Amino acid sequence: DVMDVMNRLILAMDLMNRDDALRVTGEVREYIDTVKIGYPLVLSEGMDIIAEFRKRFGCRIIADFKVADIPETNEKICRATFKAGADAIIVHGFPGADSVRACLNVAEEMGREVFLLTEMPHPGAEMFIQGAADEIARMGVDLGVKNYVGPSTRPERLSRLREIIGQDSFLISPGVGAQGGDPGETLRFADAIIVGRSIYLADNPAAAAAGIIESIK
Amino acid sequence: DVMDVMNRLILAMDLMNRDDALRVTGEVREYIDTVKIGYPLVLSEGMDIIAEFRKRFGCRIIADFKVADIPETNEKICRATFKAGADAIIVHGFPGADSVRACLNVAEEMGREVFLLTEMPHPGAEMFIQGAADEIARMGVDLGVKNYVGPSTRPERLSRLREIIGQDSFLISPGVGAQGGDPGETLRFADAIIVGRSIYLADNPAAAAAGIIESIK
Ligand SMILES: O=c1cnn([C@@H]2O[C@H](COP(=O)(O)O)[C@@H](O)[C@H]2O)c(=O)[nH]1
Ligand SMILES: O=c1cnn([C@@H]2O[C@H](COP(=O)(O)O)[C@@H](O)[C@H]2O)c(=O)[nH]1
Repeated sequence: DVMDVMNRLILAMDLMNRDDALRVTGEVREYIDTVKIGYPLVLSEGMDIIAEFRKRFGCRIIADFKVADIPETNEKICRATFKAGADAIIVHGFPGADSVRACLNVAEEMGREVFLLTEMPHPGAEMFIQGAADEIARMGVDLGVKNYVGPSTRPERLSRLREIIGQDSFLISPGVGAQGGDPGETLRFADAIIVGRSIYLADNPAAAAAGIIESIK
Repeated sequence: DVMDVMNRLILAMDLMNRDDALRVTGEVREYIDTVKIGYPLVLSEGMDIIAEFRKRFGCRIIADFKVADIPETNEKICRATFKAGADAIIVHGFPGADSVRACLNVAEEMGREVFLLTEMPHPGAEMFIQGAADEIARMGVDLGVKNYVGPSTRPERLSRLREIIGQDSFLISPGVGAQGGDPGETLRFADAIIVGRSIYLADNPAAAAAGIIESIK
């Protein structure tokens, strides 16, 4: 089947120093079992931070690296990322099918997962990404992709995305909170929501996460 | 003005282990003063590898990170990358103007450079990238971007790119060699060519670089 995310809540840990990242994550460890780590933290502290999170919290790690290179390089990025212990990696679909397949090849070989990013939540996404979103999602479906990332800031787009990928596919959605996305509205189509700043920048992260979950009881 | 690249040749160092990368680069150090480092090497050996290259070879480093996130995350990636010593960073234009501007802001503050990736050389680029290429290039020009990356595999596209960005803009082009691009034809529009596998995978890297430069004099 597809992965099970505790409380349908994924923590986006984009703090850039190990101490704060581990500290804040520890404060909310009781509310989640899946953490999304991106380049802000990895480039600042090193790829070893991925294995550290998995061992210290027993959590699943999704590497939000928005892989967007040529096939050969994508394969290398994925291999290095999975070797570092990542359970899944987020890949852009805009570069084309060959670039996505290169990632799928490595994930299948190593027994990991690929999440296809279909559309982004920021304003700039309307320039080029929005118009290719439906076709990117269909491309994923045609290649057997089972995991997707869609924008929480555009509910009707997320809904359309779900229609394209089917009820079987696993869908997670960022842009909740700081970017304006609503937890409840987003979960009408997504299997899990991604939350970053609203939690890690709060004066009380535990309360922030607790409140979010309370909002979606 | 714009940066000066020795012999109009930029080495794409995508080997993934420090010893091999430093060894091969050392073998061809007499032919170049600018090296492009990407995620394959950085994720495998750490961001400190950037400062190591600058100190060991006295070269300029272009971080080929194909930055493609939301504005706030792009800003963080750029800051971390420039803090690590990178002279320039390659950014995707498909995520939109705000995502590009976030990178430009950090580069201006830290006195570094942003290279806008307009179109890619691999087959998959035809799906979505090629159709947005001219507009991405125009977006860069409208925002004052002075450095661009265009495909060597499609000379007519590269030529069109040069027309859009003007003669004053700095243009470098990957896809030369392994991907089928020709050195001479590419330099008809580009200020410098990027070469990876054709050099670092050759039996004699120095001979390979020496040959490329010879056939381009
Ligand atoms: O389409 C996407 C894919 N990923 N992210 C990422 O998800 C997190 C959202 O964080 P936020 O809750 O602080 O906005 C950040 O890591 C950001 O790079 C998006 O915002 N949109
Ligand atoms: O549009 C782009 C941008 N960057 N690269 C990168 O430039 C190098 C080209 O290497 P090659 O000579 O081995 O094909 C690799 O690092 C690759 O990720 C491309 O191929 N195309």
